[PDB]
Amino acid sequence: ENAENEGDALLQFTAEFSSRYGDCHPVFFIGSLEAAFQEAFYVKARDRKLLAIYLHHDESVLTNVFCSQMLCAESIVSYLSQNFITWAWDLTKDSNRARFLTMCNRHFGSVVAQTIRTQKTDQFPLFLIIMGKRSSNEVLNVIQGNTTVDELMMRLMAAMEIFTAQQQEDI
Repeated sequence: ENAENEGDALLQFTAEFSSRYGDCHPVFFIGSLEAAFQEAFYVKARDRKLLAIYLHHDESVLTNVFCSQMLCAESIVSYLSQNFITWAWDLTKDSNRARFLTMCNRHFGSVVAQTIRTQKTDQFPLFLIIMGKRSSNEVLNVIQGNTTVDELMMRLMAAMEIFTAQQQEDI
């Protein structure tokens, strides 16, 4: 379908963000969002993990601090990247803004995208967590952004223990 190169697009960002903020940062997966999913759910039953979309919005005043505030920790970045799948998407410009909405609209749903529209800008960054379902990808938790780095730890770790319990063996 009509789409633009993601991998490269992300690279340029990862490269800048590196210097802009600093070397210390969570390993950003280079490729197409599609993979960020398969490599999470469709991944080896052993390498099974969860995905976490990190929306980066300049307009937001937090996105700045939150970066060196929460995305500054080594345990969070290392764990979020190792345990979970770290993925960033620059939706600053409208062009990108809509794009994402369109993708999520289907991938996730209409009730999901709409929410993003209501979610103010300050709230950002918006950290979402997906469990993954053959039928369709659905989120389990949606953090505004003014949360505490600590909350992220439990929020992430929990999503893991919860998932295992959610899924079944028969079905």
